[PDB]
Amino acid sequence: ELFQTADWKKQKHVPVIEVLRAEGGVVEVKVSVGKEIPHPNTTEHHIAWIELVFQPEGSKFPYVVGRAEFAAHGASVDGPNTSGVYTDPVAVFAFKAEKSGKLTAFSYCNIHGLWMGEATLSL
Amino acid sequence: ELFQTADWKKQKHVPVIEVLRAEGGVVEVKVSVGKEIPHPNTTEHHIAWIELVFQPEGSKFPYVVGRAEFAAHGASVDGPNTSGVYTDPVAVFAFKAEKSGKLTAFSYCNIHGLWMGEATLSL
Amino acid sequence: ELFQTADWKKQKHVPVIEVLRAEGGVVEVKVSVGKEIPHPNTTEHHIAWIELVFQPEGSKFPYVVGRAEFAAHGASVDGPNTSGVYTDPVAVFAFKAEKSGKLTAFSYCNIHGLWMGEATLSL
Amino acid sequence: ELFQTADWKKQKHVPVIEVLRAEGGVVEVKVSVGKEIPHPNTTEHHIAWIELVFQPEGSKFPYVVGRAEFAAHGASVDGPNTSGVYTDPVAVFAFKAEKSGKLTAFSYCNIHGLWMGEATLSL
Ligand SMILES: [Fe+2]
Ligand SMILES: [Fe+2]
Ligand SMILES: [Fe+2]
Ligand SMILES: [Fe+2]
Repeated sequence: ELFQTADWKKQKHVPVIEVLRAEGGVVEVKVSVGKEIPHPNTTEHHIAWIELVFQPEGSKFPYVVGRAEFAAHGASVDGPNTSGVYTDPVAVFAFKAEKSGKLTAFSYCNIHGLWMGEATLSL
Repeated sequence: ELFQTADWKKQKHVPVIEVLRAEGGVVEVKVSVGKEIPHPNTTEHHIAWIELVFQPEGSKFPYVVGRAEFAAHGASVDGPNTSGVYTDPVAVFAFKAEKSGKLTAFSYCNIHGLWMGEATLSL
Repeated sequence: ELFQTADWKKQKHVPVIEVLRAEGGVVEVKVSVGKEIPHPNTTEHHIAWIELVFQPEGSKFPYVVGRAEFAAHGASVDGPNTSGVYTDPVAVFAFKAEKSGKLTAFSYCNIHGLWMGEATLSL
Repeated sequence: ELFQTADWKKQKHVPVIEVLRAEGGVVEVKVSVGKEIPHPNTTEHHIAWIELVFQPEGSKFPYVVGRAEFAAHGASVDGPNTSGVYTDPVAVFAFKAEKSGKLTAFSYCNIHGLWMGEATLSL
């Protein structure tokens, strides 16, 4: 499987989903990589993006809610790891949802392949 | 000019930059379109993405911090605006910075073209 | 499983991979959805993107080659399907490969979910 | 202005736009970085994406045609520039247009900032 899954307590690359809030029709879901025990952010090694998917209970198909790209990793004309701008693999998605469902998160490490995390959304 | 810019309290499409935190190298910036006056989110008309660019003081070139795509706008097999899943154009960027610098936000409406906002990052 | 890998009856969603070039490692890969039987492209219903993944023979992890986003679906200030601009779901990924390996392409329809198709690239 | 522009014969960062087809409403646009003078593709220094924008002449607003991400730059578990997979900054955008218009392409280098090129689309 292209999408690797691991315990997030013991494994660095699993994208972790946290349902923070559910206000006025609007859910806010936090997704992060390297939550308890941190992942590197270097020119050579970094998390590039996270994509969040939501499949509502009555739906035949899942929907992509969004995608967060982490594009800065210290590269500059003065050489790798010199720009001082490093983007964290952490994202917050605000979306309107009416019913409950399964949230799926995908993440990509530039040297460690593709990863997946899951959680349930109760409305 | 392709990137339209106006007052954000006065115009729905201007992406608004809010520095939530900026202490000790640990920065968090909130970006949103339609802060004062909400922008619609239907399948036919919606904000599609936000891109954050950051240029540190000593740098000749700007760096892209990140990009947030907002992909769900209610489309489903039951017709447009039927899914109950709508992504709000608000994004949160967490990144490390070593110097202060200038922030630039870009946004896209599928029917109203491209937009821009600016702010300063103080550490 | 989220990624559907088998196409339906009269409806073509499976992303098709065609190798246009493979000369000494200088590769060109075309990916298309609904190549022969066109897939609809309207403001309400359209393919949003294709992502191509490549995993070399000696590699433990796969690498993402690229992603092509198709952003125009006819929406304009005059209403859905009025702008006359529609981006076709076809992409060309140009990359170097030094080894043979596995190609995996992913695509997303806004109302019909996520899809996966595969091919092997031989040098 | 963030988007730098130069002659593309004398500067390898300028995205070069080439109209491959424009027959009866069927447009094909090739955009590429480093047509004349190749740009390096290393883990440390590389072109990340190209975005195509088009404003049909009778339109108040420009439309984003598409966006191409070039994600592989040779990085692997054995260190930078070790994968043998390097994605070339070249993209092909296939789209429907009903009128002629103006094309604008934007591109990004991770250390050299943002770039812009223009061309006219006659149908
Ligand atoms: Fe990693
Ligand atoms: Fe708008
Ligand atoms: Fe579809
Ligand atoms: Fe460069």
